Parts: sequence; structure tokens; C-alpha cells
Amino acid sequence: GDTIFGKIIRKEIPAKIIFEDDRCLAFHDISPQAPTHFLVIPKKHISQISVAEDDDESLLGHLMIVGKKCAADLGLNKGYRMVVNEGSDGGQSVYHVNLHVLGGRQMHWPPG
Amino acid sequence: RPGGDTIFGKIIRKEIPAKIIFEDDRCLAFHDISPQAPTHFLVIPKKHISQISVAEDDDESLLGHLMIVGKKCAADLGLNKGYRMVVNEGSDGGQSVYHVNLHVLGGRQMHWPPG
Ligand SMILES: Nc1ncnc2c1ncn2[C@@H]1O[C@H](COP(=O)(O)NCCc2c[nH]c3ccccc23)[C@@H](O)[C@H]1O
Ligand SMILES: [Cl-]
Repeated sequence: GDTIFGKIIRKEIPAKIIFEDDRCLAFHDISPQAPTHFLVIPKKHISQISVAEDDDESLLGHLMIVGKKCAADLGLNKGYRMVVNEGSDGGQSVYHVNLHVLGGRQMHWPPG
Repeated sequence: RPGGDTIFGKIIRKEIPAKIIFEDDRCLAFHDISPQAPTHFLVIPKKHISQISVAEDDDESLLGHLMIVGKKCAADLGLNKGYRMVVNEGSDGGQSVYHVNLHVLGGRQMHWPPG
């Protein structure tokens, strides 16, 4: 079913958009866990990484390339952490695939 | 040398031991020596890329392949309740081996924030 991230893609509710193309959208997370914390999501509604199809491989990599380019544009020259959550144990909060990018502070270990 | 001389390049060339889960022409999945969850493994490209910040545009398929392999390995390992994937960049990310590596962690509740 639809999620709040679908509404964001459709521009029905506001978000602070960082980057957009024909197949993905990057925007700041509304509940930031670091001084910079944004999401990169595909426009295709893949609900979770566990159901991603083989044909989605380059799209998923595109999310990471967009994410790293956005991180550089946002000044994260000391580094950052990328996260994808799956399911209950993964703490996934929205059932639309989303790549978190967090930086601007030391990220710790374990990663949750 | 194919893979470079980080410890992950050594693992790729079978020069240092690893507990391998899956291997193909593009990548390798193997268990982390310092697990942070009951299941904790890594998926790495066989092509040496030092860190995500220097990945090239044409690396998209390879990077996505790491995630597809990661999720397939997670299912094969019975992580039916979910898992977390992590890629660390640089000092603030906590990167400690400069060869791109995707962590897959599961078998317990992961917490927020992710470090
Ligand atoms: N022979 C070997 N066989 C198998 N695994 C090995 C290994 N040799 C090292 N490994 C693992 O390779 C991973 C590298 O992951 P990152 O570069 O993302 N650093 C994250 C940790 C961190 C190190 N310092 C930090 C500081 C802050 C946050 C996180 C960290 C670690 O989990 C190691 O256990
Ligand atoms: Cl999530």
C-alpha cells in the first residue's frame, strides 16, 4: 500500500528536497539522527530490500551514487554512514525502500 | 594485484582465511570477525574500490549487486525477522578497511539511531 514517502514523491506533502531525477528522490529526514541525515528513495515502490528484484540492481546502486554525491554537496568531507533497514529487527520505519545517509558527527559502533 | 592489498583483497585471493557465504565473479560475502549482532556478515566487490565516496558512475550495477546478494544471503541465513545494511565512509562513518564493504546485521532487534 501507499506510504508517506509516496506522498512525498507525488509532492502532496512537503519535504526539504535535496535532489531529484526521473527515478529517485533525495530529501532531509524529518527526524534527523545526525547533523546531516537525509534519505534517497526510488520512485518505483519497492516496499523493502528483501523483495527487490534482480532487475533493480542498477537502480539500487543509483541510490548509493546519488547518496554519495549529495553527501559531498552537503559538505560531509569527514565521512558518513549509509543505512538500509529491513523489517522489524532492522527497525524499518516506512515500507518504501529508503537509503539513509548520516553525517556531521562521529557515527558509533555497533550501528544500533 | 586483483583486489588490492587490504585484508579484503587478501581474502578475495584466498591468501587469508574467511568463512565464506557466497561468491561470484563480482563479489564475495563472508562473516565478520568481530560480529555486532548474532549474524553479521560483509558483502564486498571483487573490484577494489577504496570507499563509496570514490565510486564511479559505472559502478551502479556492482553496488546494487552487493545489496541484492546481501538480501539473498540474509534469507539463506534465516534472517526472517529482518536485518540492517550499513556502508561506512571515512572517519565519521567509522570506516576501518578501505575496500568498500556492505554490512548485514541481524538476529536481534537493531536500535535507532544506527550508531
Ligand atoms: N580478517 C577479517 N575477516 C572478517 N572480517 C574482518 C576482518 N578484518 C576486519 N574485518 C571486519 O571488517 C569490517 C570493516 O568495516 P568498516 O570499515 O565499515 N569499520 C567498522 C568497524 C569500526 C572500526 N572502527 C570504528 C570506529 C567507529 C565506528 C565503527 C568502527 C569490521 O566490522 C571488521 O570487524
Ligand atoms: Cl527505514
